Amino acid sequence: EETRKIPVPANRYTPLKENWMKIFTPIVEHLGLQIRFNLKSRNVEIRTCKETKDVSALTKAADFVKAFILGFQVEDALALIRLDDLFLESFEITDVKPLKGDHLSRAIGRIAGKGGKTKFTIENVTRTRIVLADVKVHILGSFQNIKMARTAICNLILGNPPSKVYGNIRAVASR
RNA sequence: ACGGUCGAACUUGACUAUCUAGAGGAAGUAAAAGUCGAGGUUUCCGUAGGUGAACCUGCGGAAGGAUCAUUAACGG
Repeated sequence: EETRKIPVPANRYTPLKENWMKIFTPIVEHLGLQIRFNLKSRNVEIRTCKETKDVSALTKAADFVKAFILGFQVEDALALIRLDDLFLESFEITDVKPLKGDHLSRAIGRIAGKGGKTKFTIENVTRTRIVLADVKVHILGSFQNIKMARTAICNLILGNPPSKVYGNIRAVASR
């Protein structure tokens, strides 16, 4: 029997409560694993049973709930379940340029854009998903889509205006 | 006429300022269609370098630049 454990932070506990149903129903029904929430250590516990085939889904199942730990929505984690080549790439905003204080918050605002729209646009361009943590940035998609969204984000935090990045990312999407 | 006093004014030098005569020199403008062969587009500030400027680059600073989403406890 193979076992997976994934830690949950404190701020991810309440969303884990309100989205638990749509977390275990994709696992036990059409994927067939054993789920529980280890409440003492605050871990997510994955085990095999006698009803397991296609063992790789096991690993996929782990990444499933790991996406929900990182801040992603439930349906995007289902997209990790359904598809076979869908990856996570993560980097800090300061890992590409040293920004301190208000400049770092302004870089966050340039990634997000007013109303979120800029960030929103990049998903409709790149068929990825993006989580903006406190300093971290997480990208969910295929490898070329990850590369394209990562380049768009890095240019957004170089100092390039979000309008220019909007136009050029609409242009580069057509290849 | 000796002397004293007040003292214009004169001569010579310095320091000044003006008026005039000036060879010569360096600029601009008009006449010469004679001759030879850019680029930036986030914006800056203080420094130092890259050929003066321009722009680029190293360090430090600014916004006078477009914040979406989760987010007390519910283990000890």
